[PDB]
Amino acid sequence: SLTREAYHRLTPLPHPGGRLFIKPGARGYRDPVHDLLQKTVEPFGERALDLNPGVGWGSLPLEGRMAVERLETSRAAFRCLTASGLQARLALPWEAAAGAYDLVVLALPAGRGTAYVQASLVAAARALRMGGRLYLAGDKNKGFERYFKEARALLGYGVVVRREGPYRVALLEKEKEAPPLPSLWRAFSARILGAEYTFHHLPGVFSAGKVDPASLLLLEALQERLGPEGVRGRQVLDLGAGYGALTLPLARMGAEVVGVEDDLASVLSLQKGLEANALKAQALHSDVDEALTEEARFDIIVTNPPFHVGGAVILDVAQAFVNVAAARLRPGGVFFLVSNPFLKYEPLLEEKFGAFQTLKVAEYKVLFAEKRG
Ligand SMILES: Nc1ncnc2c1ncn2[C@@H]1O[C@H](CSCC[C@H](N)C(=O)O)[C@@H](O)[C@H]1O
Repeated sequence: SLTREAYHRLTPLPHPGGRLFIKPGARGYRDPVHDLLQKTVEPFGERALDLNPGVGWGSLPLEGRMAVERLETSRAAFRCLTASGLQARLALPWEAAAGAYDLVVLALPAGRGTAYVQASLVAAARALRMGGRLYLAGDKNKGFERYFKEARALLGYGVVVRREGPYRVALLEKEKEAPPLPSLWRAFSARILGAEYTFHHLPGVFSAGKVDPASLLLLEALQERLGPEGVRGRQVLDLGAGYGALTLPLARMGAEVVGVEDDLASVLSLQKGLEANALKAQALHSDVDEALTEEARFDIIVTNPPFHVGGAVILDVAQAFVNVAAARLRPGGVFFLVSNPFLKYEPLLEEKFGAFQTLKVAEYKVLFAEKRG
């Protein structure tokens, strides 16, 4: 459906008094949680901090009325904030300065998992000065109640200030000293293709604590098709690199790998993973191929695209992955993609490459395609 032009296109949408840029892959718009926040938040003090900005809809009401800092981890969303002219920093929630804010706005990043959420909760508690306030928004169907009560335990006072369907916004006040940030880094050893690796990652990464079965299947298929030395000295693009499940092995195999990842936490995870294993590769914080030059081309492109649990529809970002792969590959170059059995990638590859091959069919399927000039 979406073309590369359309995926990377930044579209400004109107709202009373201004405009806000949104784009495919950027969270925040058409989101009930952020929408309820926008209708609830009001100025308090002089310094505010948004720990889950997205396109900036939730804390927009504070814009122009008090100093507002936005810590964004999504490159896609960051592009939007930048285009909208909204003060924002490429940073993790827990990188927020302690005791420097009067107000904190936080739409619960439930989709990121409990670890990421709790880290954000403590970050908010630490960022606030004693007496500071926190606007916490969420979905009761997505743990709002649990996190709200945990937030209350961390700060003290806290009550719901707005309701709409299962969506909620609570306002809490820091009455007690915040605890230290919990340990954020995790590490686990894994063997891939007969080699040992030690992966390091922060909260919220895909397949935390273990190498994903699908990722392993892709590498197995790749080695069978190209051989153990098949990627040596070759330029490889890893779409959605994560903490490096595919990136590290390929780099160790001698390839010159470029990993593009939209999530900041995942990017830092990849960087430390490479360092810890004495491997070198480009860990780019990028919305698909946004960070690349117009001329950049590759010999091999691999990917374990994002997907919705239990869904049979390919995500826009995933579709973009395929479009970019086809456009970024040099004639004769090869594309490797792994996905659950419920995603209709075949007709997509057929369209973009003209033909494809199924290398493996198990719990997951590994598809292959060669770029024709
Ligand atoms: N717009 C985007 N641009 C780049 N990467 C993205 C993206 N949207 C999602 N991703 C990342 O794509 C990865 C898909 S999950 C797989 C991760 C890793 N390749 C592995 O095999 O373990 C995740 O890291 C997800 O955060």
